[PDB]
Amino acid sequence: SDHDYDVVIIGGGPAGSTMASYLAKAGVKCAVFEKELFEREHVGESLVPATTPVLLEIGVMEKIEKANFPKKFGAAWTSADSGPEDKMGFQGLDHDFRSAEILFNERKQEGVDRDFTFHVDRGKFDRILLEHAGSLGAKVFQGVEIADVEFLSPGNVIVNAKLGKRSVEIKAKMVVDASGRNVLLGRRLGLREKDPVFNQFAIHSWFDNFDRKSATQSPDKVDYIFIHFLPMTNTWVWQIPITETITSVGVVTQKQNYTNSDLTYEEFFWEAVKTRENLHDALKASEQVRPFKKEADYSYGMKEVCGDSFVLIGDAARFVDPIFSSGVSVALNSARIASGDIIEAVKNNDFSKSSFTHYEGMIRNGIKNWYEFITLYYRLNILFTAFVQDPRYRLDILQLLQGDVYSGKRLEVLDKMREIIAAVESDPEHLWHKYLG
Amino acid sequence: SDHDYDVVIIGGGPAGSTMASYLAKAGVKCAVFEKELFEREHVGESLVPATTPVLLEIGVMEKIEKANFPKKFGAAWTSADSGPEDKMGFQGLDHDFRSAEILFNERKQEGVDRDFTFHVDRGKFDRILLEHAGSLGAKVFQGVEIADVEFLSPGNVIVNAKLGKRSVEIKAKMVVDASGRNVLLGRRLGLREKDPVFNQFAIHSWFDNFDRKSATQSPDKVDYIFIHFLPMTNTWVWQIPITETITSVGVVTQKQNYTNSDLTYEEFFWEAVKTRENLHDALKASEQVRPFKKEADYSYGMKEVCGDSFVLIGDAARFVDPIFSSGVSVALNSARIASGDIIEAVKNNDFSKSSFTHYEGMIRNGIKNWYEFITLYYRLNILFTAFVQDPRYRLDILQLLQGDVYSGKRLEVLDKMREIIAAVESDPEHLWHKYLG
Ligand SMILES: Cc1cc2nc3c(=O)[nH]c(=O)nc-3n(C[C@H](O)[C@H](O)[C@H](O)COP(=O)(O)OP(=O)(O)OC[C@H]3O[C@@H](n4cnc5c(N)ncnc54)[C@H](O)[C@@H]3O)c2cc1C
Ligand SMILES: Cc1cc2nc3c(=O)[nH]c(=O)nc-3n(C[C@H](O)[C@H](O)[C@H](O)COP(=O)(O)OP(=O)(O)OC[C@H]3O[C@@H](n4cnc5c(N)ncnc54)[C@H](O)[C@@H]3O)c2cc1C
Ligand SMILES: [Cl-]
Ligand SMILES: [Cl-]
Ligand SMILES: [Cl-]
Ligand SMILES: [Cl-]
Repeated sequence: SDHDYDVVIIGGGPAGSTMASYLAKAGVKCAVFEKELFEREHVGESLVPATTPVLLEIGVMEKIEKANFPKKFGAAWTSADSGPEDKMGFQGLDHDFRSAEILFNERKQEGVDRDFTFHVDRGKFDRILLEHAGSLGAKVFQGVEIADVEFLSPGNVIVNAKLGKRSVEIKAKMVVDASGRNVLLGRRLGLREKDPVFNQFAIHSWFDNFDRKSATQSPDKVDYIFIHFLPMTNTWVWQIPITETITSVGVVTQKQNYTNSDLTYEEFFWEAVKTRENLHDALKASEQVRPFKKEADYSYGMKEVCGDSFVLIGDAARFVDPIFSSGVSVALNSARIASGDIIEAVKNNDFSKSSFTHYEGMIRNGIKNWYEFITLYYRLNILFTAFVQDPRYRLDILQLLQGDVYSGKRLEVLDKMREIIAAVESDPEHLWHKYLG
Repeated sequence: SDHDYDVVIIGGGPAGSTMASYLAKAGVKCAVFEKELFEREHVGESLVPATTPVLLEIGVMEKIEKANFPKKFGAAWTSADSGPEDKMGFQGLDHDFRSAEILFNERKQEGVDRDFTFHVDRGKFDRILLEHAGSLGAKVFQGVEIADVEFLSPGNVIVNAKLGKRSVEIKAKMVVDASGRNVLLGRRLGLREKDPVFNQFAIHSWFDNFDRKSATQSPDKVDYIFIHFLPMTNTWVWQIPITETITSVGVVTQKQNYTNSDLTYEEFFWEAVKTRENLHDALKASEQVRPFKKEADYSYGMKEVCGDSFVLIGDAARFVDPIFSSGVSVALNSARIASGDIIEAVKNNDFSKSSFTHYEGMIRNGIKNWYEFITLYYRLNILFTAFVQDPRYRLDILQLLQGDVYSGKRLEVLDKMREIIAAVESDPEHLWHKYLG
């Protein structure tokens, strides 16, 4: 019916590759346009187990397993500052806000058939996923950037694909914005809404032969994600395995802390890192295999995540902050849910907003909990570990850390978090008070 | 000067990736068009050391070393039929045509700084090379097939690039045909000349946990290329390491032997392989990780390997037969030499045949020796091992097996081979006679 494709995916990352796999697997004729030549370096390494049902559902899990990514059986938090001595009657703290751990297997998660998910080289990871989408029948273009999308009619779109400085017109019944922090349709259509509260900022690189025992004694916990709290305001470091020897390490903080630093990005990394001697010395002993990258300006909302002949997924739709290592999960799950709506949209031949309403509701609520949970971490700071460790909140907290964010249940935790916040907020005498953020 | 690129490379294999690396490294604005999404399966695994000077010269060697390809320190030939007992005064045969070996380090090769080259997964190999070409500045398109090249004027060409069924016009001062056995410009311009003498044919796949000690006792020789002669006319099997566990195994023979077999490709493999019990049982014990592939119709010449605003390289220019595992070497060296001419062609702004004359002469002579050497192997059959093992011819033979085929020296070996051929040819009494092909 003079359309080149039913669907045209913009961007070939996790959000794009997955959407393409869900469509080609369901018989829909789609295409992915990736502007970069893969493999391409990308921050965002530590997966969360809500990825695996999707990875399984699309048929790519064993190809991913053959990549031999370091397994992520769980997640840790450490702080040089053990907290207040009182502990406000919190049932279990084995080290007084100093250390906290959690195994992903401690809660059963529908779809998960595993004790572990992966920490990935995001270059390798994304190639394998796009290759896979390719192998399922999806047409994939690399080195071909999408300049703009012409919105002619409901169920009728043209896409401006460029090859350097040479345009090509691609007719489609719709587009999928699976762009990154780039955000093609959010900028073009003016949907992008920069976050008012969040002004966080990240600096990271890779570190070879980085002794992961710098973070813990036990060899069972060596390949967990470690989130090292730093004494600076709203500051923490990630430690993520990439290979057996290579670790990815990034500081995250308020830009206000960096810009007042009067330092280059490299120097700020070491200076913030030097506030925790074990981390610093392990990093100094290890080998930088990559120059330091900045990641900034990444906290943004989106006025509309769907429309007539368009839907936004993954980072093209939203990003908050990388604490809980959940963004790739959202990429795959926003790609899963929006595909369910798209597969029916081509069947019904009905690409107006109404056909994508189920995705809109599902994602917005999935962003809400994800968003709220990130805010309350920064509000609690090191006091977050009291909730992680306490049985009354532990597996309710694990639910979120696992990425089970889509269901429409409230998640009573997030109010119980809010109450104990408000109890301390109110009272500046409160012993927990100076540890807040 | 309203050209999108100085050069447009057709195809993103070893020949294409390399050309692109040589051009981008020398400041020339080029582009590679690969029709497939990488990684993509490709036969042609065992490299020959004439690749390494090029791999080094383009700056990709360490990226290749990080791929951890099995090292190829040398090459072996085995036959269940030990030959005639006479040995016609050949100075050294340690097993009577039964076994022969050679180490690549036994002759010094200019550019080689190594005792070994690699056996590669050609999927991985080609991605790393095209990525590399990318990183040097070359623009790379994947999923974009080149339909045809319009030859307007010397130094002025248009290329028809398609995206499914959607054309795009790309202006260029010239094109490089780095296509495969596909052969775009050879078919379009009618340069393709199917080989009259060679009608060889190959069937192969991968085999996991394939005990490489089936071929030899010693653990030093376990990862050599092994060429197992079979009793059938012009028949031999390759054994090439791909990983620590995976081996690539292919039978090569006259199609006449297959077509008279009355068997499917799978069945012929096992039947020809069963003529050598150690090989068969090691293969039967191992795990097929891939279905069997046919490779046929690959012996072809080319009327013209260069022209006004065009040059053919690698398999787009020629292929003979895969005995000496030398085709990827030709891909890289034809890409090296033709780049030397192209780099000057853009400098001089002169893209007529005359500017590529140095490549034409160099390749044609490099094909000649490569071609002759392949013919005399098939003529000698198992008697080839007498030349491999004898000091008088050993390192002169190694020169060819190493891929030092470009120089314009005659290579006295190939006549000395021819004489001893003609001595046996003439006389059907001759003891060596029934072992010829
Ligand atoms: C500092 C930091 C740390 C993080 N840490 C983690 C972590 O530990 N764990 C985790 O799960 N997540 C993490 N994230 C989030 C994660 O990186 C993203 O959520 C994830 O990459 C989203 O995938 P995506 O496909 O939606 O977007 P991307 O992965 O960014 O993919 C977008 C793709 O679209 C392409 N593209 C863009 N524009 C165009 C165009 N016009 N035409 C064609 N192609 C285009 C891009 O080249 C890119 O390949 C982190 C983020 C930051 C900033
Ligand atoms: C049975 C067999 C065994 C072999 N064994 C060996 C061995 O052991 N060792 C060895 O060194 N060599 C071997 N070879 C030879 C080797 O495979 C080739 O010589 C080598 O692949 C040549 O590289 P190339 O880039 O010139 O062509 P290719 O590697 O074939 O690359 C060509 C590329 O161009 C692309 N292309 C084609 N048409 C178009 C178009 N219109 N637009 C855009 N892109 C296009 C293709 O998709 C492909 O990616 C063997 C060959 C055969 C048949
Ligand atoms: Cl410490
Ligand atoms: Cl995240
Ligand atoms: Cl045998
Ligand atoms: Cl070859």
